Amino acid sequence: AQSVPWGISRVQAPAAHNRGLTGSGVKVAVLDTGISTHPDLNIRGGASFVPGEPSTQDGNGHGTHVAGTIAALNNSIGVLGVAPSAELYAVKVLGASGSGSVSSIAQGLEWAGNNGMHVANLSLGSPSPSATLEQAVNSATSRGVLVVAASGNSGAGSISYPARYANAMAVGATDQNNNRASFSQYGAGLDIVAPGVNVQSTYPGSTYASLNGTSMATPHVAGAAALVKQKNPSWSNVQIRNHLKNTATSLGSTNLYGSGLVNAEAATR
Ligand SMILES: [Ca+2]
Ligand code: NA
Repeated sequence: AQSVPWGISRVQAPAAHNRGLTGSGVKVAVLDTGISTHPDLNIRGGASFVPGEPSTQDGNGHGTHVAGTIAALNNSIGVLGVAPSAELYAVKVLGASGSGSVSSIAQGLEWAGNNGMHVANLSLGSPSPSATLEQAVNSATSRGVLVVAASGNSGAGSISYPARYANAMAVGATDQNNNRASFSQYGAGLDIVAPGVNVQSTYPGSTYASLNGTSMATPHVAGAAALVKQKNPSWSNVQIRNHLKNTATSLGSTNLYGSGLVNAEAATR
């Protein structure tokens, strides 16, 4: 049996699916620990920028989980993504421990731009700024990619990098009461929030697992962007980003929530 995780319902993805919107034709790069082959995922391509590791398979689990929130297949098993027909690309920029570097993340962003990705999901952070990182975000954006990045899990009133850079759409996490999760970073640069507590998704070894984090919120927004892109194929990254914000459900102050809770039904009306 297929289960619909609470966050998928909370962002109203099933209503978009009922209008025939699934993310078909939209290329979504997952810049993460990899993506493992799984009966509830389709992986269309990718590249690894982790030294010594040619495989894009997931050595950790995190990237497979993120990928399933974006695009777990709509069938009779497992879970269900926001954009279950999105074309997933596994862009491995984080090693098995979850660590990365500015250079691996930047290389993945440049790859996403050069390979015509429409959305790049960055469920990752760096605590300190990096001009190589901001420049890579800007490069991908200039080529047409919508970069979507996690605000971070430190609980602080500033957000992580690259989410803090203007051309990354920064995503915080909400709980089942539609409150900001206590760990979800907020402040200057935050754009939007999405479910990030007790999020069930795909995991390696043909399993499923439940995780908490802004890394889980981010793919709800990446998936919603793919639904908007399928409906509006001529729209740019910016147009999609601002439509998601303009159709979000306000949750209160923009400092804490950005524009509020992403709403895939409102965004595809
Ligand atoms: Ca499924
Ligand atoms: Na930003």
